[PDB]
Amino acid sequence: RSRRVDVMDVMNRLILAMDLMNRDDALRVTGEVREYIDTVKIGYPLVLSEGMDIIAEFRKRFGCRIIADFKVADIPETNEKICRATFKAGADAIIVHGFPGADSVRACLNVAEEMGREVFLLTEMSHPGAEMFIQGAADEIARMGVDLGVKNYVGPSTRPERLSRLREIIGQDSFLISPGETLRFADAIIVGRSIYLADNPAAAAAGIIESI
Amino acid sequence: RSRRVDVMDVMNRLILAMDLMNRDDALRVTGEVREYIDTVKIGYPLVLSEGMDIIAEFRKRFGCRIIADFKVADIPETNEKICRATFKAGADAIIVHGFPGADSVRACLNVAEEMGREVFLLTEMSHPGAEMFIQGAADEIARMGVDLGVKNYVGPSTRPERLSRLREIIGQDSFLISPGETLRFADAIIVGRSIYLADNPAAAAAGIIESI
Repeated sequence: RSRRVDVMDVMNRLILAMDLMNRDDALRVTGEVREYIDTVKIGYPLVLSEGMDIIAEFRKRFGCRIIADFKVADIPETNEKICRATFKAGADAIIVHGFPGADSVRACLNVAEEMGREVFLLTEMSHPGAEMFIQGAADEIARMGVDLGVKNYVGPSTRPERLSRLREIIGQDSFLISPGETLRFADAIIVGRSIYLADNPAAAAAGIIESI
Repeated sequence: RSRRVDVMDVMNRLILAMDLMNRDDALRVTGEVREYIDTVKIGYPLVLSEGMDIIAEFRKRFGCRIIADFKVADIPETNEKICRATFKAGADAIIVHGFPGADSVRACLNVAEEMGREVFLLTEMSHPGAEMFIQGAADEIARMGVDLGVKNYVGPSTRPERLSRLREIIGQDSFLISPGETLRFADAIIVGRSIYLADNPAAAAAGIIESI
């Protein structure tokens, strides 16, 4: 897929899921692979353990974009506050669940529009438990996002036919990232453990990129 | 929209954004779609890589109009020199930023008037970062252009309501081009990747035109 001008440009189409919970380790390993990526996804284990100031620290030390994987899933008023605090801390984007409904998603979109940031809608998950309720709601959640003008989506990380289906629903221009061919549908892939748990993180990242 | 006599006539209302950086590839692909367009937009990657002589080469080999997308954004005296060098190299028009203010725009208008060429004012951009400062200044930049007699404008490439708003500010006769319905407000559309990265550039261009 060619890059679209109106959505984020992710270097090498590779997003590092920096899931380590210790600040020293997270910054050290990210430093080891800084030449391979310019976009890093950070979640709650690291931020709750080390403080939200870690977001700005990554942006300054590496010049990277930060996507806050906070899977926002509260009522509208609370979602608004979570997004505002996250963007105030410097996050370029935030990942939000769609199962709590349209008004909960809209609350996040309102803050992102006000602050000049982005919202990613999580349309589906791939852990086994996702089959109970998430899988059956995925197409409807993706359509809800499209209907509200969402332009960034996070999709499944195990089944290709699921990607083409999500791509079909969201259209050819919206931005789609997928954890884990894939780049024929998704605009970027997210890789974590395969890189940060590797004996040689740099080698792991370089291997993945050359393959891309 | 009907054509206005006092502004440029773009064949098929389609401008090719020839963004390839290699002279051979740029000339080859443009040759493949020459029957579909008579106006080509060239930017700095190609010109810096191959030399400004490439502008006259396009005009002679294809008989096309060249719009230099140089997003001129310097002080008045320097803008004057950039425009003069660009027009001396044969460009029919040049694209200029409005954020540096009125005197910077006027400097470009003076050289275009002297040399019988045209200035396009870039009123807004559509990449995500444009939300930080460009989006909030767009209406004021467009009004500044109108106030100085600018007759050619480059607008957003993602939101229709933005086009009608720009069209409202600039009036019904000025020339408006838009990257990427749209032709109800803009006089011509600019297409790049969808054509030059296509497996069959000619097919891509013909498809876009028949749709127009």
